[PDB]
Amino acid sequence: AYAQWVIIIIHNVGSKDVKIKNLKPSWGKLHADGDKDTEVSASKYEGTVIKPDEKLQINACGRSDAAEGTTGTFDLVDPADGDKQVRHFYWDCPWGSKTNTWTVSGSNTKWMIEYSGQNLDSGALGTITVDTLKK
Repeated sequence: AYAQWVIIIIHNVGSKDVKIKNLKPSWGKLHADGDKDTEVSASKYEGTVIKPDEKLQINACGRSDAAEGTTGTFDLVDPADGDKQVRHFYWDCPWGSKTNTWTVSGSNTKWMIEYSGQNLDSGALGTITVDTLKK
């Protein structure tokens, strides 16, 4: 259902380019900003280079009237280091469960990734701002 939703805002707060790769929704769909009725494909964002002080916004929700939510993964990669993984992200805003998941993993010490705005308890995962900085 549309009630299972997340908005991911990736803001490059550093001075070096970051890139999005392997954007893979596994449940639900991606949609246009402020418009859940307009499906957008992952290819719209796949490989986008986020330059210093730019943002990239991804909107994901459960399919219309479906007893299923939104789940997926993506990577942030370093385009200046042969697309070396920066961090791996996993999101889940499931239908008929009070627990959402937002997991960030990885081991690239040249980067600092901060996130906030998530809601793990009941209803939507919310609007998550992910700030990226290459140290």
